[PDB]
Amino acid sequence: KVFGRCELAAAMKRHGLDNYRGYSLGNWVCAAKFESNFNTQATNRNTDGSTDYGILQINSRWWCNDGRTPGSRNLCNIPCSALLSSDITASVNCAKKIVSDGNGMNAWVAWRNRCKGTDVQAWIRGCRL
Ligand SMILES: [Cl-]
Ligand SMILES: [Cl-]
Ligand SMILES: [Cl-]
Ligand SMILES: [Cl-]
Ligand SMILES: [Cl-]
Ligand SMILES: [Cl-]
Ligand SMILES: [Cl-]
Ligand code: NA
Repeated sequence: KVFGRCELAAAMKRHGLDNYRGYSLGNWVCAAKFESNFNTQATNRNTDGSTDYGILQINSRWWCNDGRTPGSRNLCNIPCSALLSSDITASVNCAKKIVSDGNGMNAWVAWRNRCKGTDVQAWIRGCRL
């Protein structure tokens, strides 16, 4: 599924991400824009053989099981395929564990490089939330 901007903001609020760990909804929408372009089915292979999955590009090195990332963990206790669903529940639940892990949203390098410090409220501007 490819979300629209306000459609995703709404879905993220419905699943409890707005102001989770103090990160406003525009932070989460901005991270999703630059990680996946709002596409739930996005996959990207990393140099090290891990893969990033879904709207928030969650990495198989730590968070999900894809059966092909040697020496990796599955701390969200989910198959990485669950992170590709039209329903963002699995991605949100897992993202809550990642953002609680100690470095906040810096875990998302695209959020650090493209969203952190910017006017992230623009991402929810005009949305009926
Ligand atoms: Cl957009
Ligand atoms: Cl915001
Ligand atoms: Cl594996
Ligand atoms: Cl594990
Ligand atoms: Cl699995
Ligand atoms: Cl959803
Ligand atoms: Cl923080
Ligand atoms: Na893994």
